[PDB]
Amino acid sequence: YDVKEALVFTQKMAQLSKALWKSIEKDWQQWLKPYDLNINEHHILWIAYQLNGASISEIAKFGVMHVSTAFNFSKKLEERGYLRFSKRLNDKRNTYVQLTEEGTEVFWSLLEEFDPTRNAVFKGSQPLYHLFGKFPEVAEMMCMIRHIYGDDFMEIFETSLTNIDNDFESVNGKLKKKAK
Amino acid sequence: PPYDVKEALVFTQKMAQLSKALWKSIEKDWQQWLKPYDLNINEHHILWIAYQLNGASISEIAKFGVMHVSTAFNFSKKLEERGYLRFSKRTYVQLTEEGTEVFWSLLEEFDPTRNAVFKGSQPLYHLFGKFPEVAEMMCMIRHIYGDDFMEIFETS
Repeated sequence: YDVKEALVFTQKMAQLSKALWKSIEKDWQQWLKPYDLNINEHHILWIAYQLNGASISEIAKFGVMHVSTAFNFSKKLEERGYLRFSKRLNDKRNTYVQLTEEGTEVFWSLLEEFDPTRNAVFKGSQPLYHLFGKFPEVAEMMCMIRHIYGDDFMEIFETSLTNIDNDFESVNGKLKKKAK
Repeated sequence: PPYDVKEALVFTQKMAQLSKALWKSIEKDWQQWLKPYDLNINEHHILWIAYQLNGASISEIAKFGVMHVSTAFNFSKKLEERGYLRFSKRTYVQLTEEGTEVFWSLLEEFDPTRNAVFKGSQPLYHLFGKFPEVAEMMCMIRHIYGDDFMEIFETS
């Protein structure tokens, strides 16, 4: 490698990457502000929703947070009444976490407030969607993440929509809980 | 119907996830690079910007550093109290002699084999003979942040 080419590249990725995440983070915290949840809490709820219960280990992995952060925030969610801890006989090693009825309700309620026209990443990708007929695949970015984080990490994408498709309908560009 | 709102959601959460993963990895590598110097990422970024631009206003630092203007002021002020930056008027912020030296030292220690994104991107490099353009990503960033923000890249 040319070390000057390597520098240009890594500084380009750092800048693009800070710009993208800060933008998403800001929209995500706006979304959550009426609920007094932070982003990590919502992410924990999301992971337990998507996987039908999740271990602290899966939450740390898929939430891109340390195990202790996953535990700490799950504990806070438990105190809030939004999560409960269980322990699966089949798996003595792990602590699992599951949505309570209150947590599930807050989760559905957040999804019903989801408005893509208020999301800068969605708006930012509309010219590409119109040109290509689909959302951008960002395949180079995905390739890099798969190489840094491994194949395991990537599997979260496969089930991204399973539960949501059965729980919600689209009416007027918004999600609405349907009778499942 | 333009988009399915379900597809929009899926896309949105895919972007959040990839984007957090990519930034956490860069952030972690960038903190290690800065450990011997006891500089914040935001402080290095301010130094970088003042250097690229040959002096920078607090609001240019906020914009190109992707920071609230308050944070940019706070960290510029820390850097000044370190002797790395000086406040001046043509108010703007300029590297001192010491700040320039620290900036240079850091660049001399830059080692791409310790950068996860650099290594994660070798298969692509080996396949295409160049670093990935990530042109979809760049295009989204241009639409969110504007053309003025993107000029910072045209300082290769």
